[PDB]
Amino acid sequence: SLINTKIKPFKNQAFKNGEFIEVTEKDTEGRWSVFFFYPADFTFVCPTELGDVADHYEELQKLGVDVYSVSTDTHFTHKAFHSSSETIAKIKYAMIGDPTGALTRNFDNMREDEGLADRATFVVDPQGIIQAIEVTAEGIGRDASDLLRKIKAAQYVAAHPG
Amino acid sequence: SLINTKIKPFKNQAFKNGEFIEVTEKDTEGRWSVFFFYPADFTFVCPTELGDVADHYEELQKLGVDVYSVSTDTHFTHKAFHSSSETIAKIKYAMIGDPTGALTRNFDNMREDEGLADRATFVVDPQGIIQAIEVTAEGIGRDASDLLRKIKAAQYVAAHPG
Amino acid sequence: SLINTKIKPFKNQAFKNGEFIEVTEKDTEGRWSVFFFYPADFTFVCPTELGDVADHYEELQKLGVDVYSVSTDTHFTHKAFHSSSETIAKIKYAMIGDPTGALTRNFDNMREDEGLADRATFVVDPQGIIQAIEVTAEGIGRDASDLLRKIKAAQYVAAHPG
Amino acid sequence: SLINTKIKPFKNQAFKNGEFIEVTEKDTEGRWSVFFFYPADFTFVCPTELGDVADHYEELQKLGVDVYSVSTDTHFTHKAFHSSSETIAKIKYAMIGDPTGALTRNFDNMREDEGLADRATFVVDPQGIIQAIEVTAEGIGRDASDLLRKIKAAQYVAAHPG
Amino acid sequence: SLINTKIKPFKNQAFKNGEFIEVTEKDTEGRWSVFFFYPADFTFVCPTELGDVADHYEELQKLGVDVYSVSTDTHFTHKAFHSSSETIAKIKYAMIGDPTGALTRNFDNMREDEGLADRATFVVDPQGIIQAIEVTAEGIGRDASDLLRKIKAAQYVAAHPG
Amino acid sequence: SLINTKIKPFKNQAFKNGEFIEVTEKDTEGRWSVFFFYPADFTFVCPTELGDVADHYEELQKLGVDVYSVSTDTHFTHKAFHSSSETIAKIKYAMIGDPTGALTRNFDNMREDEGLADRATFVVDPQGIIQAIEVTAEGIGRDASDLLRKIKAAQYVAAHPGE
Amino acid sequence: SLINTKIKPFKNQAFKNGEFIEVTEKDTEGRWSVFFFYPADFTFVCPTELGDVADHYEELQKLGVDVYSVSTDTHFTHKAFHSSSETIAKIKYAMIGDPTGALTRNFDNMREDEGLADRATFVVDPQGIIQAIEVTAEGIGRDASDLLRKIKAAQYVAAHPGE
Amino acid sequence: SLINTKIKPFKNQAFKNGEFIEVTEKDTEGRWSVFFFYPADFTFVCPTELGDVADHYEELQKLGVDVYSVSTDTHFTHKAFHSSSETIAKIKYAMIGDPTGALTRNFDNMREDEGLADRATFVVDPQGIIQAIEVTAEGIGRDASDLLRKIKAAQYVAAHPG
Amino acid sequence: SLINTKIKPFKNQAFKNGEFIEVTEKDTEGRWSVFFFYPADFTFVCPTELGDVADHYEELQKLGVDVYSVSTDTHFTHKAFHSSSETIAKIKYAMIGDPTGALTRNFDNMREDEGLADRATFVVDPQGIIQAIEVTAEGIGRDASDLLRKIKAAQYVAAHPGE
Amino acid sequence: SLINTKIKPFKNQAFKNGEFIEVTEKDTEGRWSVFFFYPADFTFVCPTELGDVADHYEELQKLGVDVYSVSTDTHFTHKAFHSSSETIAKIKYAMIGDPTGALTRNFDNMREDEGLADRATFVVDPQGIIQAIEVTAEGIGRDASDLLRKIKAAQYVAAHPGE
Ligand SMILES: [K+]
Ligand SMILES: [K+]
Ligand SMILES: [K+]
Ligand SMILES: [K+]
Ligand SMILES: [K+]
Ligand SMILES: [K+]
Ligand SMILES: [K+]
Ligand SMILES: [K+]
Repeated sequence: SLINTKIKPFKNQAFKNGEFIEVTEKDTEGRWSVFFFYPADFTFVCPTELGDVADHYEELQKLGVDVYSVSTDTHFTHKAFHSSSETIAKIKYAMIGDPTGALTRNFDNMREDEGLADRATFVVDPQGIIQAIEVTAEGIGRDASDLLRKIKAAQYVAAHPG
Repeated sequence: SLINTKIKPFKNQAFKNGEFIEVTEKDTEGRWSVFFFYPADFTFVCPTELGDVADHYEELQKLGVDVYSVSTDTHFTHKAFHSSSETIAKIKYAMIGDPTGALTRNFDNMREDEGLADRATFVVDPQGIIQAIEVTAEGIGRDASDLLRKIKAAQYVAAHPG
Repeated sequence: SLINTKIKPFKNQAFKNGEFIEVTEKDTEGRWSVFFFYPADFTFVCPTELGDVADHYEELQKLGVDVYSVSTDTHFTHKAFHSSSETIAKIKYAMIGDPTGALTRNFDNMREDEGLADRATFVVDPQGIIQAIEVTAEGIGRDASDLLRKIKAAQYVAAHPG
Repeated sequence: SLINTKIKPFKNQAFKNGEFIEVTEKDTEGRWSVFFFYPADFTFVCPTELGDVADHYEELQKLGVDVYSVSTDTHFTHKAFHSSSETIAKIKYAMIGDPTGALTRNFDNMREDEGLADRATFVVDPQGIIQAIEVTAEGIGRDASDLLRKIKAAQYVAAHPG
Repeated sequence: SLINTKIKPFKNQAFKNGEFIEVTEKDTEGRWSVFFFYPADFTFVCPTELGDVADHYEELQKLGVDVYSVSTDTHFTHKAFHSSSETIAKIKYAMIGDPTGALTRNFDNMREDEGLADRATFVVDPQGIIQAIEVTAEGIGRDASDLLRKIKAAQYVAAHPG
Repeated sequence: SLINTKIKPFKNQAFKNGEFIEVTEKDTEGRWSVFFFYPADFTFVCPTELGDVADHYEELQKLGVDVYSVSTDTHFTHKAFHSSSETIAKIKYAMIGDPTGALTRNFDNMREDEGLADRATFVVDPQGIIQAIEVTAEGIGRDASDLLRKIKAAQYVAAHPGE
Repeated sequence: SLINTKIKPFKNQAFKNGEFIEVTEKDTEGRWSVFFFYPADFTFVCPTELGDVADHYEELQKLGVDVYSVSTDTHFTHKAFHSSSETIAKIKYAMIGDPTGALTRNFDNMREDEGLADRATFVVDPQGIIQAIEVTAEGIGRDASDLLRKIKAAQYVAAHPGE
Repeated sequence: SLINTKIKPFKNQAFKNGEFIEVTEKDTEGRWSVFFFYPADFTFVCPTELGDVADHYEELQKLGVDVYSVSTDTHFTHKAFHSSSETIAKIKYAMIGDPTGALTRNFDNMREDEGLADRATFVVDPQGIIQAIEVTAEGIGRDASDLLRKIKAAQYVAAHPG
Repeated sequence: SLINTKIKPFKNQAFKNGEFIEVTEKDTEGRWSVFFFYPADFTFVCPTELGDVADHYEELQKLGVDVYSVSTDTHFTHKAFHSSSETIAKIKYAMIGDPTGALTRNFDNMREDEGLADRATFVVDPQGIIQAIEVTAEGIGRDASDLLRKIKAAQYVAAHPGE
Repeated sequence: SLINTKIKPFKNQAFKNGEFIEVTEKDTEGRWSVFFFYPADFTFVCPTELGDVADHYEELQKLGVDVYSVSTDTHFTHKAFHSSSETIAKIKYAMIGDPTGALTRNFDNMREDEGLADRATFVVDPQGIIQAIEVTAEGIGRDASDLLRKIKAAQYVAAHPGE
């Protein structure tokens, strides 16, 4: 698995709070990052997973943990989605667009048959190291509370080596 | 270029008139087909390049021509789009979603560095042989008026050789 | 990721209830199997992870779920470990020894520079399709309760498609 | 396709207004250039596709656009041709001879099985970046009228971005 | 050299006495053939060489010897040339067009830099065997009388082996 | 065979008298080393081979010989075994853990289909040259005394060239 | 190592009891064989090893063990060697000549820079499986007694799986 | 063909006027050289070709033209042949022996299945550029007079470009 | 060396007593053949080697031995040489022309930088097996008598195995 | 063939006059050398060839020619062979042992399926250039007289270019 590997550089357009920004691997340096991949915007799956994460975003920011949602949709497309479903509107974190699929493949998370990302979550430490990975098949939901638990523990071991 | 080639096989999801269908190379069928590629849904140029084609779509069945718009967004993404712009609401032809980019690359029409299709239009005759090609950079619109041009008598030469 | 792939073949020896047995992919066919990897036996990191899973074993067996713990240690070491830690003594599921590291490499779960497996968990359905993956660096525990959640969830989707 | 690429270097002989010159990629110059490809000289469709372009040539310097017709015949062959058809006599732009087919293949525009160029027209801006492409099978003529189309404001977007 | 090798198959369009025909390698079977390559039609070199051959064409036909002029020009192009210079008008033999260069390269006679054939003459016997080759640089003329001399001698040895 | 070759570099974790150590080829320079391989800790075979070596360890240390027992188990596993067993508690020499098999593989001594080392012993001189190799299938024990003999000889020839 | 492997096929000439014979792998089947390699005949770096083995030879023989000495010399050289030394003269088991080095390479026991075999001993059971290997540098003698031991041990385990 | 290429390097022994000498490409530099290949010495085909060339030797020397006959025979055989046939005795030019066939293979003039040179003639200018090639099957003689014609012709063009 | 190998197939043109013949390996089957190589015809070295062979040819033909002289010249050239020379006019055996060098190259006997054969002689038995090879630099003549001796021996051993 | 080539470098052990020595290519420089290969010592397919060469040895010696016999046996085997046969006992030139077969392969003179050298003789001039080669199958003896002849002939041509 990619556990304990360094994420590789990337440059994508993303959507974060009414504006279009650019995220690259430098921006993740010095920070804790959570990459939340999902297959696609505007799908009939209830977006609860992206929103569930939104709910913990204030505590995540408080812990110095940044968040990035990712789909092979364009960033233009994330916006429409953010401003259309009330649940999706709770997102204040960056919503990265990866239409080239480059980011998704960097994390070896592509459903190569469908051109969409698998439902995977990655926890990356300040050094660019992947410290926790979770991937699930369509229908198996990710509970943001457990992600958070891993994250505090992850942060802890960096600080208390034993 | 692909002028005069037989189109290659494909299976993409698409949206047509309220709910979702499949398109394959055979659905093109013994008909004249128009593949109208465009970069992406929801961007800010309002694209009724697409809408003009829609306006002229009724007249496009004319001849037994199907019109297929194509972008690297998903079909989920195209509908959401048919519902946001009234100008886009005008579309009665198939909006094909090509998330894997395979359809786009079949027509050698991918902006590989962006993961989006280029502004290219293709005219395909009933045995699937491409009879006309037009490609432009963004900002240079395509007129359906004589996109309609001239399918022509492409018609004719094909039914009155020379 | 290995998501949605069918697991590969293996034949390994294991300690399960006081006895040495052999395990193969065939023993998993038709059942839900959970493959729980860990670095090594007799280490000083507490097997709270393994015992927690054992506590829920009564419960995994109800859903028709098999549990296989895996380390690059021998089944012999597993027999020994099962007799020294009271937390480990509780294990009623199979402890697979993968001294050749082949089973571990099957799930691409090897730390090659150490010769030990990563803290990885896999949920495999009766058709041998991996439906869930969870991997963590040491110090970042895997929550057994949450594991159970995913499995029940995995089971629904499987009996009630979308 | 070649949409948006930098043209590759070339040196071909050509005919212009009574006697023979050289064209290289640099003669394109900080100007808008039009490469008008056609199959061959002296065939029997009378081609004033070429002549229309000639008719509209005066207006084509307009903007500082050069017009270059291209076929796999030699420059010797193009002149003989300027002298046989009064309609062809109308041409004041460069008729490039491309016997080696290198110019044609630079624009990926060769009918490899015939050794003739396809009916393709290309618009190149002053730094040599292709901004527009149109290709058709024989029998489907190209209208200079809006070949002139729209060079456009290709002009504009380039001098008024977006 | 290609002396004593069998010519390889080909299919070109050619011009012979007011009409457009097709020549292939089958047509040369059972006959003596002379392939007279030249660089290009409508050049400022005096076409005396093609015409000089015309002068001996009646005797060549009388001896069962066919003739083929060849250039990378199209056959359309040979016509214009045949009906424009009084010297070129003497040709009653086929004037093959090889715009793909395939024939010329079959005889390894291409000026690869210029896309034109070298000034070479080939004598091919009824079995497809090359029996006499002559190639010269621009400006060195081929005297048809000597070609004829070689040809009778060539025909003779086939008949009188010694 | 590997006879008369220089041992290759290695870095392994090990157990030696209650503590974890690192062992590398550099740790062998200038000394006589015995690399004592065995399949695995905690198996059902009685460990007389390891123990027999321990019995002669004192005497080997006088001759300036280091002993490294080696299996593909981890050092963690050696810790456990060293406490749990009878005879192994007698072990005061280094127990090297080779989970990656590189040490074992260095000596061409891996049972690849098993992921375990063969029952093999090697005598290595101060320059890292292997002077004696002994390998046997299970049930055929290695005699520590014969090992010592060979070692004495190895040291002799080495200190008195050409006889 | 070649431990626990089946010997590869061979066809060699040999000196046996005043006579020249052919030996092949088919000739080892069903028997316990000891392949005793040595550098060369007529060295006189001590030929104690060949002679020592000769002394334990019928004890080896009616444990049902055959002994084959092997060097890269010819069988011709072996009879000659057998006729000059009272110690070598004592050898009554087969002395295989391996001029091509094929047997030696079979047991991967060749010193390539010298063109001679190493001081290696191999024990092969009736199934052609190598159960024991002993290799030493020149000067480090091989103990016949320890060989005998190993062979008996090998035979036991082989007839009594689980002790 | 080898037309217009610079000849390759060679060092061969030869018979020239009663003496054995060595010949290299350097001995040709700055001169017009004619390389006359033939199958073999002492054959029964009459060297009328060689003697005819000798008759014109007086004359080749006037134009500053060197003559080198070449066969895969040795210079030794050439000495012998020069003394047996009165027609051959006339040879005052160099008879190069190419026993290794390398010189012959340089001009790609070898009949590989026979180990002999083809009846080939080459005209090389002072800069080492081959300006004329004539090759024939046996029985088809090369005309020396015609050779001379080409050489004079070759010389003009060289002193009066186009 | 090519000693004890089967000659490879060949087809060459040749001169033999005024006529042109083809010679192939098939023409050698069942006979003893001597392939006598030399650099070239018409050179400045006196041809005693070819002539010496001719002198013994009669006698070789009684022993059932065929002689093929070989150079990379053509058969045409051999014709010439056979008439022009002294001693070569004495030649009644086949003079093979090898302009392509395949025969010469068959016997590994080509001076590649010269395009000529080395002064080499080969004795080949009825089964196409080379039994004797002799090669010398210029100035060191090959003695036909010694050739005969060798041939007699070759025939002997061949008709009376194992002495 | 290797005719007219320079010998490749070598370092071998040998038996010489009751003593063991080293011979290398540097030891042939400036002298005429005869490399006399033979299958093996102690065969007794006739050792006439080695003895015959010994008889012509000082005639060879004060033409300034050195003689080196070569077999794939060891030098050890050669002294032994030199002590048993009155005919071999007569050899006073160096007997090179080539256990590795390197010298033999240098002269491309090895019988690979047997591990022994062929009956080949080579003449090397002071510049290390092979001027003469003679190879024969077993049973076809090599004539010492003809060797001597060739050597004198070789030396002449070498000192008198053009005769
Ligand atoms: K996409
Ligand atoms: K292990
Ligand atoms: K052309
Ligand atoms: K010591
Ligand atoms: K040997
Ligand atoms: K030749
Ligand atoms: K006979
Ligand atoms: K030997």
